[PDB]
Amino acid sequence: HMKFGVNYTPSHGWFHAWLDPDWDGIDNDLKQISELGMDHVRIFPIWPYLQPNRTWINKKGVADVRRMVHIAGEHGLDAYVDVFQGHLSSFDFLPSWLVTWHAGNMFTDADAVAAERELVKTMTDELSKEPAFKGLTLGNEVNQLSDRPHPTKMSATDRQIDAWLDALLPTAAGEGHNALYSVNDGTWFIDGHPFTPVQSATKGDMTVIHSWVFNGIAQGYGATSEECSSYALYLAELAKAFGKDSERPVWLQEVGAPENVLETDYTPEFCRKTVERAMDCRNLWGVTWWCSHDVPASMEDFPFFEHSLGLFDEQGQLKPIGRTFGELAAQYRSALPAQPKTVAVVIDVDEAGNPVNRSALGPGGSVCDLWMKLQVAGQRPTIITSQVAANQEALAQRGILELHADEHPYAARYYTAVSDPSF
Amino acid sequence: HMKFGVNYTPSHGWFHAWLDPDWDGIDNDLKQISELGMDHVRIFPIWPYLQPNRTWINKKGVADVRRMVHIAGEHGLDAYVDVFQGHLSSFDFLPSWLVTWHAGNMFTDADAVAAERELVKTMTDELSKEPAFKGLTLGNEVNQLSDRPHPTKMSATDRQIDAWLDALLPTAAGEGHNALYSVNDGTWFIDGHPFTPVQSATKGDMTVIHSWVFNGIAQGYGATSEECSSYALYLAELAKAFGKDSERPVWLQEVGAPENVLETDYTPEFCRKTVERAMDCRNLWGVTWWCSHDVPASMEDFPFFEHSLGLFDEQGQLKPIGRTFGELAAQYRSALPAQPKTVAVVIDVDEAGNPVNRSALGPGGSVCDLWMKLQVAGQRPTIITSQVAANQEALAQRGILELHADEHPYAARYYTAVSDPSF
Ligand SMILES: CC(=O)N[C@@H]1[C@@H](O)[C@H](O)[C@@H](CO)O[C@H]1O
Ligand SMILES: CC(=O)N[C@@H]1[C@@H](O)[C@H](O)[C@@H](CO)O[C@H]1O
Repeated sequence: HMKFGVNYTPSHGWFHAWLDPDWDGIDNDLKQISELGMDHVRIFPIWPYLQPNRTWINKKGVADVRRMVHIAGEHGLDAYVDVFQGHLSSFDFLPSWLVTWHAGNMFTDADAVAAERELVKTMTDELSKEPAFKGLTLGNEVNQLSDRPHPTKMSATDRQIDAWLDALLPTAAGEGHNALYSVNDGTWFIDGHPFTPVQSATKGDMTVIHSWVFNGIAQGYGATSEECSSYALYLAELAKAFGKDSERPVWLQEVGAPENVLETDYTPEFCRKTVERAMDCRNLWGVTWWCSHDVPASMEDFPFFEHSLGLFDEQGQLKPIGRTFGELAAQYRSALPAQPKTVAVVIDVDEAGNPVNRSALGPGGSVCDLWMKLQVAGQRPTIITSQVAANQEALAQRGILELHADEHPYAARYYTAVSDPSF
Repeated sequence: HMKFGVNYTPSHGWFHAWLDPDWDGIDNDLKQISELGMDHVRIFPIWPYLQPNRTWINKKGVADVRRMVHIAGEHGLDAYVDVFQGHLSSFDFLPSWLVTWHAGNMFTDADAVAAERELVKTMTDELSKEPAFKGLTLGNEVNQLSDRPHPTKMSATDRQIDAWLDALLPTAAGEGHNALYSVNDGTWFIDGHPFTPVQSATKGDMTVIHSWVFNGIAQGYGATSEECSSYALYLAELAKAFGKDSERPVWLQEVGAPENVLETDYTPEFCRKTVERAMDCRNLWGVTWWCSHDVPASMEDFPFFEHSLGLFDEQGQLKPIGRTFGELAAQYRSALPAQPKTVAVVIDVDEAGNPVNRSALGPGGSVCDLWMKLQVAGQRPTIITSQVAANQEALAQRGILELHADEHPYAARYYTAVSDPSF
């Protein structure tokens, strides 16, 4: 069982729909998604609408989110909910009790962390009453608020982020759903970044990744290149290598076909090739495409390509990429899991299990180049850490037979941690 | 006719009521206010709820502001509406298209000023449909964002603020209502500040002031002192000193009895003394107390005294200060205007009419001290600029007979531009 779903962008209003929900349109949105053969949706409430003061939660807003989940279920979809937005498509929505005169750190100020826990437990309790509610992700790429190049960064060490995760994630746990968090790919490509690969592959229930080829992959290897279409698979192999549990699932929680680096006509093939190659990771649990519906052209200041990331267009009509993704779901949702891999790329790690050189793993880095060279060569390479490579019974338990080390490392030549040159 | 009203703080939910309005309790709120003898309310929508995207306005939010205006009208109240909140009681509510990765200047970016005009036009066209709609203020203390000590300031020259006010106020105009803006007292007391005394007494329909004795007046002069009780009179006399039109109305649009500097059982006396001296200003058009209802105790991070600024308690019960203000309205709403004033303090002004030394105007500066000495000695001083003072024709026209200049000037020894030490 391989899951196929979409990140749900309301067709009428986007995430501004929460201010005045058109429930007939939301219902129609999810009926279309379900008829495409999807089995789940990811849902994005707005934090400052849920919690506009630190000690006052908007109860109509919480019931709004529950209703969206319920309508989803009515159409046979599972629903996954992100809480701390927070960051969406280059916009930050932040509570006024955390900015300007009330500027604070959502990761390190105990007051904030206490209000965050209260909102998550409120969300979790009320949503668990819905059967369609299948998981809680703490927020969307919450790590982007924690380091450069964020212009109003809320700094923290990796040990403080450790405690932040340990404080929030139990509050989201519960019978019948997953507890998760999500990060952008700075977690693996940026040295000194306080969100770390070990956290991503040990805390919460699955290893969660977002695959975006506008981060240098497409510009550096080539939009139509095989490296470019192999990249979601590389991110999945990379992210799972840093867990103690070799079988921990990976959620390809975001993948899209960004038209600032791909040409429009190529996005259906990019979709088919990217998803086909991604399923060659036996740890892959699900694929969630970004996104269900185009962003209304009447809303400005988005980087232009965000308006056309939908599987459905501005009129709500199914696009070629949507037909492709729906055909993928019908072809692979019952496929057997990929065969194990016997060739491995070895990444050196500190005592804690985190990469000694994170810059080498990004687009155009020595590790990424090495994995791609083997992948294009047909070797089906997997990825392990130096702690595993040193242990012969650990190697034999995984069936590894051929090791490739990064002998002459260099930093990622292609990487850029920002979605549009304007930031 | 002297107008008596309140800044309306919804008893249930404060301005988070917009996210989930209890319309019955809002009707009860405005019924109380009407029964107390008030003839108008001032109301505060939230900017990022009205305009979450630069080119996308939330029609339901606009409709709810209309519904609020309409409900005030049902109880014989006139309704004045601020648009750009913006700033409310130490919190900033800012659109996500002006912050972090979309950090902009709301005074100088043509795109932002165009979106601002479109919101004003929309609000004006729609609220104009209610007869109870009598005036539009661009926003509450919009100057606070333009200069130190704001941690994320959108800076500007006074010329650009001329341009900003001029680009916005025509759009707010219309038969049957006023067009205004509002500032905090830094406009008169901070040197270099780009919102100026000349703007305040020339642009829009009346000179708008907010009178808060926690700015140093109470601490420096004494909470119970003749000085402190006379401060709102000082601010009305001072603000109109800088206009071309000696008859231009002054609206005392905010005055509260802050319990961080006043004793609780003193606030009714302070209210009586403040209003009785305020109406000694011929130009005074109305007195709008801050505020109607207590800030719910369950909401945190307010400066503590802000919680008890209501005329009614949280449970909706009239407080002693409220009883007092209601009788002040009965007492004065029909009184003959104040007698003219023959004794004047002269302020030296530059070529355009703004004060050469603004720091001398604040609590405990030389000009404030000089005006207070004459006010306390029973000499009822008014205030003029050096340009009027050097013109025997202008002086005769005002009927001024005796002039008092600032011989040895000095900066305001008491002034603090924030409402809580924590800022
Ligand atoms: C300000 C900015 O660039 N934000 C983008 C965000 O929109 C996107 O979701 C993410 C991809 O994982 O990359 C970030 O850099
Ligand atoms: C940061 C801060 O304290 N801002 C306050 C504001 O809340 C208040 O409305 C105003 C009164 O004039 O005084 C400002 O200094």
